[PDB]
Amino acid sequence: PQSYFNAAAKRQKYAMKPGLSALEKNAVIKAAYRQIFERDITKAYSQSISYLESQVRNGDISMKEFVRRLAKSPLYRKQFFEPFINSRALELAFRHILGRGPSSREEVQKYFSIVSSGGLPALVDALVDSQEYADYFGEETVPYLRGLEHHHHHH
Repeated sequence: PQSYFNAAAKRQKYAMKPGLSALEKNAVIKAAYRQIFERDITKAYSQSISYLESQVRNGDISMKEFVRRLAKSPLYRKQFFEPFINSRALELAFRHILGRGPSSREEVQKYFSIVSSGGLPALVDALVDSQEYADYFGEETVPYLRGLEHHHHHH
């Protein structure tokens, strides 16, 4: 059949460990763009990217910070916050930073207040800076998504 994943087995989590070599860091940072934005960014974005990429490669900032920066990008707002309902962009924010999705109905509604007040910047800030989520997924590890294929096209 047509899918062409076949044996694309992703247990390989991209952990920015303070003690990685240069090439290893390039992989983890590239994959940070690929996990958060699904890879679809202009390279002429730069400047902010260039700084923060040098910092996470310098071990100045960790991947918890770097992922906040990427999931605070104007592109990541414009593609989800506006064309799609906030509740969907909200689920997507949990589905990225937690690398899985939301679970409790209360949780979804609580952070819905946060996305209604300060938008996706304040939402993603609340998700990464929280001690519980910084403990669960970790601060070195890039949010690798569980995915769970949800694409029932046609209605």
